[PDB]
Order: sequence, then C-alpha cells, then structure tokens
Amino acid sequence: PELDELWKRVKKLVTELLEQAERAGDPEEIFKLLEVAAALVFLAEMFLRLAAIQEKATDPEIQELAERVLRLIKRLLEEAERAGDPRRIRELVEVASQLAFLLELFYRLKEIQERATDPEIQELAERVLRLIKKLLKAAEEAGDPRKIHKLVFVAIVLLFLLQTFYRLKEIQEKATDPEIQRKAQEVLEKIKRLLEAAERAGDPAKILLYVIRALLLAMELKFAYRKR
Amino acid sequence: PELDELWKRVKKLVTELLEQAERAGDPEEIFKLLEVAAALVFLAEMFLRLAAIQEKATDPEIQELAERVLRLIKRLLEEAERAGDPRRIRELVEVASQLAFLLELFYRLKEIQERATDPEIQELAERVLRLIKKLLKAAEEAGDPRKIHKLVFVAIVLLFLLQTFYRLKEIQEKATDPEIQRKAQEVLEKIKRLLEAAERAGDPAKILLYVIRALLLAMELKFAY
Repeated sequence: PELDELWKRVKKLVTELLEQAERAGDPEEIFKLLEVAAALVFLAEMFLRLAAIQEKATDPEIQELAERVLRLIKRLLEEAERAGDPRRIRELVEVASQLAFLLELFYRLKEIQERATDPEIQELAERVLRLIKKLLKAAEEAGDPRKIHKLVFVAIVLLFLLQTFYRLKEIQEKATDPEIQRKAQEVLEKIKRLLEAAERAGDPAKILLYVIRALLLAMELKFAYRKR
Repeated sequence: PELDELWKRVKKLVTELLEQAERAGDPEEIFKLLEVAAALVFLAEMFLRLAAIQEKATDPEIQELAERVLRLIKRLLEEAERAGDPRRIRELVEVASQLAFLLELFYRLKEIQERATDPEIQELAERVLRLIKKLLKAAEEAGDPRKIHKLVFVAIVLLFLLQTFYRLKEIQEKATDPEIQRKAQEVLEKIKRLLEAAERAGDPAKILLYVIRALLLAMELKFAY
C-alpha cells in the first residue's frame, strides 16, 4: 500500500539527520539530531499498526481517522524535506510522531471496543471520536505545526480519557467493595459532566483542562482500587 | 507502598501546574503548563502499570529493577517539587516517564528471552541487558538531569532494538522464501556487529548512532514482509 513510500520518506530523513550529526560540533546538537532520527524509526514502527486498524472488524470511524492521520504524517514528512532549520525539522518530526501515537491509541481503542459490553461506553466513544474528528479537521487546515501539536495533544489525552472511562466501567462491573462502587459512580458522573463541557468548549486549551480534571479524578480511584 | 507516596507527590505537582495554568493569561503558556500536568497524570498511569508488573513478576531481577527505577523517579519528582521553572519540571517528568517505560520494556523483553531457545537470541539479549544496566548505573550516579535524559534515552532505543531483533528472528523462522531467510540472516549479523561497537563506545551519542543504524536495517526487513 502507501506505507511502502511513507517508509521510503522516513528512511531518507534518517540518513540526512545522521549525516547532519557528523558535521556538528556541539555534543548537545549532535544528540538532539540523533534523537530526531531515532524518533523517525519509531514512527515507522507505528505504521505497522495500520493493518490491524484496516481489518473488517474495526469501527469505520476509527479507520477514517487513521487515514486522516496518515495523510497528515505524510504532509509533515514532505515539509521536513523542505526545511533547513534543525529546530524546524525537529518540530515537524515530533508532531508526526505524536500523530503516529494516535494510531497506537486507535488500535488500543479498537481492542477496547471488541471486549466492552456496556453500551454507554460505546456511545461515549463515538462522542470522543466526534470531538477528535473536529481536532483533526482543524489540524488539516493549520499550517503551523505548533498549532497541529496542540490539536493532536488534545486528541491524545481524549483517547486517554476514553480508556479511563472504560477502566472505570470495568471497575464498576466487578468491584465488590461498596465504597469503591460509590466512588466509581461519583467519578463517572463527574467525568460525563466534564466531557460535556469539553464538547461545548471552542478552545482546545479549555478542552485539555477539562480532560485533565477528569483524568485526575479517575486516577485517584484507580490508585485506591489497585492490588497491592 | 512507595507508589502511594509517589502518587501523592505527582498529585501535588498536578495541582500546582493547574493553578499556574489558571493563573497565566498567555494562551501559549497556559497550554504548555497543562501539557506538563497531563504528562504527570500519564506518569501516574505508568505507576499502575509498573505496580501490576510487581504483582505478577517472580523474577528477582525484575523486582530489583522496578525498585531502582522507582527510586530514581522519586528523586526526580523531589527535584521537580523544588524547581520553580516549569521547563525543568517538564524535563524531569519526561525522564521519569521514560524510566517507567524502561521497566515495562525490560519486563516484556525479559519475558520473550526467557521463552526463546535460540542461544544467539539469548546471547544478544544478555549483551544488550548488560549495556542497559551500565547506562542505568550511570544515570543513578549523574546529577545533571540532561545527562540522565541521554543515558535513559539510549537505554530505551536499545530496548527497541532488542525487540526488533526478536521480530527479525521470528520473520526468518517463519519465512518460506529461501532468500528472505538469508537476507534476514545478513541483517541479523549486521545488527550484531553494530551492537558490538556500541558496547565498546564510551559516549552515549556514539552508542545511539550505532543503535540507530542497526534499527534502520531491521526496519527495512520489517517493512519488506
């Protein structure tokens, strides 16, 4: 498929960063260039998750979001080959790697959808992917990769919130501790309110703030329920 | 028992960063502060994954390495509590998260090596593990958090290389094309040569260069399959 040429772009950028590290004198500059080259290799590893995402069992909403992410990654790698500033190349590769991390989270969400039995988890997964759809559309129109990084960061933490909602529902389905059950319903209701506020927010920074508040509340219950 | 104190430290850092984000008026500064708060929450998730490993791992080497990583993370979080620069806190939190994933990768890699029978695979895993332990000891002795970041970064890329070495041996053991098994054997022997030069290098940047070159050849065959 199109991964054969995406890897061809990745392998070309790695050798360019490898040669740039040899012609550098500052050891801090040398290591920073090697970090970007190694991040491109890890980026190519995330491409191998597309085959599982493209399977017939995967929710077509996740498949369309993975396709938008692949086009954004290719666009950023193309721009990296038309950039000379090492800081500009470093930012472009980093945002492309952050976009590739969404593919790993898209795969984990696909596995969650395969096992989860609560219908509210599925309905709220579609609410989160709807919000990620908007963040991805804004990233496709943005020319500044710093703006793309912000929108992708919010999409990543939203998928964290979704996995967190799945874990809390799992605790609610199995916990025999009445205090854990009371805390779980309390946190789930607060998280649903915070998710509704994040859906009405037009500022990605406000969305991120609400999601962090929701992840903070649930992390407290997850630590209280852990085996130890 | 230490996780409860580590979670208390992380929870205290998140609260401070959220207050700084609410206090700041610059939208670029607001987002950067919230990013570190999100990073600390993800580090707490890494604590839970490390605790689950402590719950089921019977290997004394996995238990000791988990306590060592937790000890280093605790020192980094203590420095983040005393630091007033959000950029220093961000760097310290990122290193602690890299240390947490180092344990998880070490546990997963040691599980495959214990289940593998190829002596060349066991010999390469033992050589990579000795180098990572050498990097971890140097990170425990360093006081510069940027020097710790470099040593931990190289150890993680080395774990990535060891993981691809497993897949490359799996690809070869299940390949029908006779020339594909030979091409994998060639790439496997080139990675061994680069791993030998990395073990004889003194600078972390020189080690990272050898590992990146070895990861390049391993990713070629991983795509051509």
